[PDB]
Amino acid sequence: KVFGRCELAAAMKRHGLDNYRGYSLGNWVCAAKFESNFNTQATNRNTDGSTDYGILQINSRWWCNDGRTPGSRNLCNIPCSALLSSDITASVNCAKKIVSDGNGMNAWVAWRNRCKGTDVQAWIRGCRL
Ligand SMILES: [Cl-]
Ligand SMILES: [Cl-]
Ligand SMILES: [Cl-]
Ligand SMILES: [Cl-]
Ligand SMILES: [Cl-]
Ligand SMILES: [Cl-]
Ligand SMILES: [Cl-]
Ligand code: NA
Repeated sequence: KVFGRCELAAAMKRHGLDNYRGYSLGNWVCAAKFESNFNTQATNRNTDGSTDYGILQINSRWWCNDGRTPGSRNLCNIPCSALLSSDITASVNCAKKIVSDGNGMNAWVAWRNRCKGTDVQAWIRGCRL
């Protein structure tokens, strides 16, 4: 599924991400824009053989099981395929564990490089939330 901007903001609020760990909804929408372009089915292979999955590009090195990332963990206790669903529940639940892990949203390098410090409220501007 490819979300629209306000459609995703709404879905993220419905699943409890707005102001989770103090990160406003525009932070989460901005991270999703630059990680996946709002596409739930996005996959990207990393140099090290891990893969990033879904709207928030969650990495198989730590968070999900894809059966092909040697020496990796599955701390969200989910198959990485669950992170590709039209329903963002699995991605949100897992993202809550990642953002609680100690470095906040810096875990998302695209959020650090493209969203952190910017006017992230623009991402929810005009949305009926
Ligand atoms: Cl957009
Ligand atoms: Cl915001
Ligand atoms: Cl594996
Ligand atoms: Cl594990
Ligand atoms: Cl699995
Ligand atoms: Cl959803
Ligand atoms: Cl923080
Ligand atoms: Na893994």
